[PDB]
Amino acid sequence: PIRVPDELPAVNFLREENVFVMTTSREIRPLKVLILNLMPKKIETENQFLRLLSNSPLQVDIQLLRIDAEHLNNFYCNFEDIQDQNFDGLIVTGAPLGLVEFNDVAYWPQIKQVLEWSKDHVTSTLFVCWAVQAALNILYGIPKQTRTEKLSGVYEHHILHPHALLTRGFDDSFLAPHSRYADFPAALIRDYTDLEILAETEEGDAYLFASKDKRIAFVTGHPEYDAQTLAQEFFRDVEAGLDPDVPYNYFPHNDPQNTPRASWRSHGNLLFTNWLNYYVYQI
Amino acid sequence: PIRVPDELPAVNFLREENVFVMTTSRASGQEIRPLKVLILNLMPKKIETENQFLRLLSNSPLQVDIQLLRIDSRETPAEHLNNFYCNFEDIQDQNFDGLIVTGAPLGLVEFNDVAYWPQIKQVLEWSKDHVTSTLFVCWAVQAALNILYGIPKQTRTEKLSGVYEHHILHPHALLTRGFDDSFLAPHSRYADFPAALIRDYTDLEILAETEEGDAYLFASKDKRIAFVTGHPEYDAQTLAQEFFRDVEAGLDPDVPYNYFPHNDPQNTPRASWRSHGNLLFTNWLNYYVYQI
Repeated sequence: PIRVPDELPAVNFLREENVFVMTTSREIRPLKVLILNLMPKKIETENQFLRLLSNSPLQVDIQLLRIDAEHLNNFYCNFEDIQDQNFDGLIVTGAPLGLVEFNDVAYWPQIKQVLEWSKDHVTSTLFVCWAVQAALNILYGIPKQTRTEKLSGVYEHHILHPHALLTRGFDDSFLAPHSRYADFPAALIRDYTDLEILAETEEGDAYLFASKDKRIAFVTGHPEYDAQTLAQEFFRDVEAGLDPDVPYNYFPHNDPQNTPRASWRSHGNLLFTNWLNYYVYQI
Repeated sequence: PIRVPDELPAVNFLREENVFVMTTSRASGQEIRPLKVLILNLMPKKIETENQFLRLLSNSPLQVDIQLLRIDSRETPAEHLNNFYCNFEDIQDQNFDGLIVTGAPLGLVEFNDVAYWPQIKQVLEWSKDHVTSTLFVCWAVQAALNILYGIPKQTRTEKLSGVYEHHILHPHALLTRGFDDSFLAPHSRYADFPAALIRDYTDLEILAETEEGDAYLFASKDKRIAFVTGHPEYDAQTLAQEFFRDVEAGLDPDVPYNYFPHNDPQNTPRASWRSHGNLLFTNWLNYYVYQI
C-alpha cells in the first residue's frame, strides 16, 4: 500500500473505493502455501499454479500435498506430515470427478479430513473447479449438481462488485475457461451459502465467490490453464471415441488444427495476485 | 517468488519462461525496506492525476512512500501544491526506487516554447544517478526521447483519442507479464511514436505496439527507464471529460474511438482497459522499482 500525507485527497477518495492507504501520521514474513493436487497431470498442474504464485514480491514457501509414484514420493508430503502445521494458504485443485458420486470417490474421507482441518489451520483456502463441488457439499451440505452436457470453452464473465478485493483490476467483463460437468447456479449458491458472488458467466453460473472473512474462496473455471490445455482434453476425448464438441470460442475459426491462444491469461494473473495479496497475506 | 524443492520440474520449466524461482538449497527473503516513489505531476488536473496513479501503486503488498514533485512556482490549485508538493532542490540529494513523469498538454508545443523545459532536463539528468527505474507517460515519452536520445518532436496530423487494440511482442517479458497477446489501452496524444523508428534510434526493447505500429510500451534492458505512450491510469470518464472540454472550446473533435457505448456521447463509458493498466503498474513496481 502507498504511504502519503494525512490530508491528501487520495486518502479519503481511495478509501471510498475500498483501497487501503497508509498516512505519514499512523512486518515481512515468508507465506506458507499448501497445494492439494488432485489433477491427473501432476507436473502440468504444478507448473500452471506455481507460475501464477511466483508473480509476486512475497516469498511463497510451497508444500505439495498428496491425498494418497516416484514424483509424489520425492516432492509430496502426506496429511499426517503437516497436520500439526499452520498455513497462510491452501489450494485444492480440480479432479476428473464431474460424473462420480461423492460416495464413489475413493479418497472422499481424506478430502473431508483436509477441509475440516483447514478451518483451524489455514488463513485462506482457494477451491478450484470440482473442489468447489466438494467444498459446497462438506462445508454447506449442498448436493452434487451435474449439467446435461459438459461446459468446455472460453466464456464471457462480468464482475458484480466494482470495489471487491478478489476482482481488483478486473475489467467489467472478461474471459475465463471452463471444463466441467459440475453445475454452479449463482442465485442458488448465494441462497444456500450467503457467500459473496464476485463474478458470473453470462448464463448465470458463479465463477468467483468468497466469504467476507476471506477464509474461503471459490473459482469454478481454470484460469491457470496454458493455451493448449483444452486442446489436449479435446484430442484425448476424440481418441477415446467420446466424439466431443469443439471447445467454445477457443480454436481460431473453430478449427482444431489452428493454434489456440491463452485469451484468459490477464484475469488469471489478476485473480492469483489478488488472492495472495488480500486473502493469503492480507493488507 | 515461490520457494520449491531443488529438483521439482517447475524450477527449470519456469526459469525457461523467465520466471524467478527459489529452492530449498538457495533462497532469500522479501527485502523489508519501504520503496521510495517520486511523481513529477505535469498534468493540468493535479488531484485526478494523483488519484489515478496512487490507485495503481496502492495495489501491492509493498509499502510505497510517495513524494509529489512540482516542476515550477508559476501559478493552478496553488494551496494544494504548497501543502503536498516538494521542489526539485528539496529532493536533489535523495535516492528513489521509482520516478513517474506524467503526461502534459504539450503535444502541439515546440520544446523551445515549454516554459519549464530546463527544469524537465534537470530532473531527467538527475534521475540517471538518483532513481532505480523511471517511467515516462504520454508526452513525457516525447520529452525523454529528445533529452536522452536526441530524437526530435514527431507530431501526428490528427490527435489519437480513444481505446485501441495492442499486441505484446515478447511472451516472457517482465513488464508485460500476465498480459493477453491482444489487449486494450487508451491514447490521448498528438505525439507520434513509430515503433521501428524508436527501436533504430534507442536500442530499447519494444514490448507492445498498437495495430498501426506505434510503440505503446518499451524499456531499457537495465530496467533504468520504461515508457508508456497511452493512459492506462485513466478512469472510465477521463476521455469523456476531454471530449466535452474540446467541443466547448469549439475544436469540434471526433468522438474518442471505441469508447462510448454505441459511439453515443450521452452513454456511460466503461474502463475497458483497466486490467492491463493494473498488470503494467504491478509489473513496474515488482520487476523495475523493487526488482525480483
